[PDB]
Amino acid sequence: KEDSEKTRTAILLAAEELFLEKGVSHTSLEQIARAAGVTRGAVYWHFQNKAHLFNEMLNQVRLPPEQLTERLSSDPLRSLYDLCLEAVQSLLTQEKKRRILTILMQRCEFTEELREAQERNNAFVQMFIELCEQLFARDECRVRLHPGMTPRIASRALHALILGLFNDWLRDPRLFDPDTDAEHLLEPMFRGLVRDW
Amino acid sequence: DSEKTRTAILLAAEELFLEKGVSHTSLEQIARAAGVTRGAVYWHFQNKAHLFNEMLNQVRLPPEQLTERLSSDPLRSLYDLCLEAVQSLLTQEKKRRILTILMQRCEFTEELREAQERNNAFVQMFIELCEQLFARDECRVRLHPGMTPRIASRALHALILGLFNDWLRDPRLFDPDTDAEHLLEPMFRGLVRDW
Repeated sequence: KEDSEKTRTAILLAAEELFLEKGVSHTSLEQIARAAGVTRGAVYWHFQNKAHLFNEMLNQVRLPPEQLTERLSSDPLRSLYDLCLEAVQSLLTQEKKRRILTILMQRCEFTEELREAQERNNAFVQMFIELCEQLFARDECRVRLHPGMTPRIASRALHALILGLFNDWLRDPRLFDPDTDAEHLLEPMFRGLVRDW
Repeated sequence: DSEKTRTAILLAAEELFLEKGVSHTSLEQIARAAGVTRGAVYWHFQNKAHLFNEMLNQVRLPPEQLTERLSSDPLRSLYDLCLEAVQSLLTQEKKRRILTILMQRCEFTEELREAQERNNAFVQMFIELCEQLFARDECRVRLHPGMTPRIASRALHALILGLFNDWLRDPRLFDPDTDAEHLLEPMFRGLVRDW
């Protein structure tokens, strides 16, 4: 079904534009259908519900679990830094990601209607946090942490920072330059977590 | 008599925004839930965005109070302020409720432009004050090589914002009371020499 994947992408593209332009809650599957040049039934047929549609949209720009773990498993703690650095820098280099994350963080309310999308988002964040926790917990890495600083806290402090940077920059792109400022924005967190940084 | 009706409305709106999202909440529904006329809501708040703004103000610090706090050691003062900010996620239910609306229950479309602009303004203020604090000769010498006030204030804000955002999405991640010190530690240790 090639004919089928073509209508899927046409819908996601339309929905991306509309969600962005006017918010998820004010966007209906009926308006998406109409903008995609497609029947309301086709949208429902393909995506089942709005929450699921939004998911599928986010997946277009989430890293798969296997790829994360591969990169993190040479100093691991540098790999994590590099991953975080690239994450922040990609805000500029990938428009599609910038558009979709702007929807996620600026154009959408997590009411009952979007519960499925919230749960799967939590799950993905929980995964990243769990992998970092594990990384910091490894004997080779853990000895490098400052006194009283645990893997649990390290992973959460780090994630909050990345999240906050995304959130700040997407609310207001004037705050910094993801390209040239990413290294300096991340520096202090890594310097504060690890001794010999 | 007039302030009593104002708080009744903001309380109702807080409940509804939380329960069903801003977009799906109307001034009518707020009026109804507040036990008040549609006209009273419009009279007191004009429009949604302004209503939401007034709601946020119930829990934002005023500019004068921020500057007062930050102006023996102002770098410690900043830490303490940030620490209290995070810890208040638990100690003030009202703040938790309103910030959960701000970060989890609202979309910034044209309808809410007034609220977005004023929110930006408030974040810009905080960032500007920290930038200024780090820029002071006494504080600036304490920063590591290559670390500027511009970046310091932005790194720090992103952290606080991220912590709020993470915890409100998922309160299981950490305990604002006992974990705040440790979540903030590395940022301050990484920014300032003798921390």
